[PDB]
Amino acid sequence: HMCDAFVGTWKLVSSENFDDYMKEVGVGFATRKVAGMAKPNMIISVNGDVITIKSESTFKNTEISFILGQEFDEVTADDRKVKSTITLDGGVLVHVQKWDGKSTTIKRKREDDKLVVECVMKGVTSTRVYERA
Ligand SMILES: C=CCn1c(S)nnc1OCc1ccccc1
Repeated sequence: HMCDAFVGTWKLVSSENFDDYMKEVGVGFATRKVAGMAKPNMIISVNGDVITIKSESTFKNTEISFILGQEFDEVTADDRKVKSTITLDGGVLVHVQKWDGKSTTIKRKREDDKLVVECVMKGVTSTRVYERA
C-alpha cells in the first residue's frame, strides 16, 4: 500500500525551468528543443515490491521497474546510461541518477490532485506538474 497515491495514469500540465535543468545536465540543443515540447503521460503501477514508472511521449518512451533501495541500470530519455536508486522518504519518491561522476535527483510527490516532479541538477531546479489523465 506504499505508493498507492502515486498509482495511475498522469499527464504533464505545466513545466518551469526544464530547459535550464536540461542544460545543467548536459543535454544538447536539438534534444532540449524536442524534449521540451513533449507532454508525457506517466503511468505508475505497483505489483508486490516492484514499482514500474512508464513515460509515453512524442519524444521518447521509457520504462523503469525497480525495488525501493536497490540500484538499477537506466537509460534516460536523453540517452544517458545511469545508475539509479529510488527510495521513499517521508512519502516522497526520491530518484538519484549517477553517471560520469555527475548526479541528479528527481523527487515525485502528491500535492492536492497533482503529482509534482522536482528535478535538481546542482543549483538548478525544474518543477513539472502532472494531473490525472
Ligand atoms: C527529469 C525529469 C523526468 N522527466 C519528466 S518529468 N519528463 N521527462 C523526463 O525525463 C527525463 C529527461 C528528459 C529529457 C532530458 C533530460 C531528462
